[PDB]
This record gives sequence, structure tokens and C-alpha cells, in this order.
Amino acid sequence: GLSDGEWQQVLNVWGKVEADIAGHGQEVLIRLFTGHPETLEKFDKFKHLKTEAEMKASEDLKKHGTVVLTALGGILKKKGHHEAELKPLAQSHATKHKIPIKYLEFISDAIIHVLHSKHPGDFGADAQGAMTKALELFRNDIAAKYKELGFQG
Ligand code: HEM
Repeated sequence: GLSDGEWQQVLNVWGKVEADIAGHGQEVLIRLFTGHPETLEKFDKFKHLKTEAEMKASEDLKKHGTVVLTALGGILKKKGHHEAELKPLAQSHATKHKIPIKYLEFISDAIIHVLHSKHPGDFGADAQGAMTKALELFRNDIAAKYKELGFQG
């Protein structure tokens, strides 16, 4: 898992996100959708967004970004002891939303990108290492639930 020092770095980085949850959330989703247009198709409510300008102007997209990062933040604050929080998310994303684990990889990468984009020179090598470990743990624990369900896509 992560060391206490690594968790401290993760939660310090997370304070940056908490100062503007909606802005970070919006940028993460836009990075996901523009880099991987197939992901947009999983969202009936965002399929109509045909340009990035439309994405940027969508208040509902910002709202969903807030929902997403709020859930992730709650998980991170558990420092790995997140079974109760993570299980339901894994199960909704596999069974209802049909989100392949690859797309969770994509959004994890998007989070790292957005952190550098919004905080250039202020997301240090140690911080990137710790946040990466935290996102891998999240993804990996979701993957275990996906395997239980026999879910691939
Ligand atoms: C950090 C990773 C993610 C987190 C924390 C997250 C969190 C959430 C939450 C809290 C909800 C609403 C409750 C629920 O249905 O379980 C939700 C809904 C949803 N998620 Fe995710 N999600 C993540 C990644 C993804 C990805 C990568 C996709 C697709 C590429 C996706 C697709 C969806 C869809 C289609 C819904 C239903 C949206 C609606 O129509 O309201 N999620 N997500």
C-alpha cells in the first residue's frame, strides 16, 4: 500500500483540488472526453456535446465533475480503508454504466494531467508518485470487484 508519508502527500495535493472542486472536475472530464471520445458515449447526458466549447459551457458537466471528485475525495481520505465506499462504485460502474477498467485508467491519467496543468511547477515529483500510487490502488481495488462480477466491458 502507501506509507503514511505518501498518504500525507496525497491529501496535501487533494487540498488543491478542494479549493476548486467544480473546476478540477470539469477539466478532468473534458480531458477524458476529448482524449478518448468513446468515453463520452457512455454518458447519455453528455453525448450531445459536440465540441469542447460546448463541454466548457455545460453546467451539468461541471456538476457531474463535482459529483465525481467528491466521491473520489471521500475514498482518498480513507487512506486505503475504503471497501464500503469503493464497492458500490465498482458495482454501479460495472453493472449499470458498463465502464471498462481501461476507462478508469484513462480518467486516472487525466487527473495527473489536470493537476500539472492547473498547478504547473507546484505538483512535485514526490507528490506525483504518491497520487499515482493512490489512483492505482483505487483502480486495482475496482478491478478486483470487476473480476468478481466477470465484467470486462
Ligand atoms: C474517479 C473515477 C470515477 C468516479 C469517482 C466516479 C463516480 C461516479 C459517481 C459518484 C456517480 C453517480 C453515482 C453512481 O451511479 O454510482 C457516477 C455516475 C456515472 N459514471 Fe462515474 N466515476 C468515475 C469514473 C467514470 C468513468 C471513467 C466513466 C466513463 C468513461 C464513468 C461513467 C459514469 C456514468 C455514465 C454515470 C451515470 C451518469 C448519469 O447519467 O448521471 N464514470 N460516477
